[PDB]
Amino acid sequence: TVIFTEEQEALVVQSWNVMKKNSAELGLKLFLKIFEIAPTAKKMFSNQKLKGHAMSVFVMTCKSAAQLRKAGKVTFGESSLKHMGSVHLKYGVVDEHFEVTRFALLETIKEAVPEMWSPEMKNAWAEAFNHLVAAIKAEMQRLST
Ligand code: HEM
Repeated sequence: TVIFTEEQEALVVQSWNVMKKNSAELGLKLFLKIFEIAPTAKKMFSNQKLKGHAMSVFVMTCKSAAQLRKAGKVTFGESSLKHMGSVHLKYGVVDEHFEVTRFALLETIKEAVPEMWSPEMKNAWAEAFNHLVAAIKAEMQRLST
């Protein structure tokens, strides 16, 4: 497991509560940053699907932070992990795409809540994001065999 503190969860929960006021705009900013860095990713999404996908990234990472605090591990149901993993595989999503998305997510948060930004805030989001991404792949691995 990992030790993910009440303070770390509160950073994620509290910044998301502030950013939620502008969730549609923030979702667009996230994808604008992703597509600025790696425009080739735009082809995967050839917009209401972009809106839903950005919201999934934010809300699913938030829920991963809550599960890390509560359980030391990500506890998403297997059908949800299996869906994300199969869809990502189908579309050719590889590690670099997750890495660019993480980078863009953290930049987006930093600009959305400059008054809360700090190394601790960055690391709390990043840890929750990384554990969700790893959890999808561990579920896809349980099914590769
Ligand atoms: C932790 C990070 C991510 C989470 C939580 C996440 C979540 C999701 C979910 C819930 C879906 C299903 C949408 C549906 O069934 O309609 C989905 C689909 C998809 N994801 Fe992700 N995703 C992540 C990362 C990525 C990344 C890094 C890429 C590529 C840069 C990507 C590209 C796609 C595409 C192309 C689809 C299918 C089209 C769409 O639903 O818009 N995803 N993702």
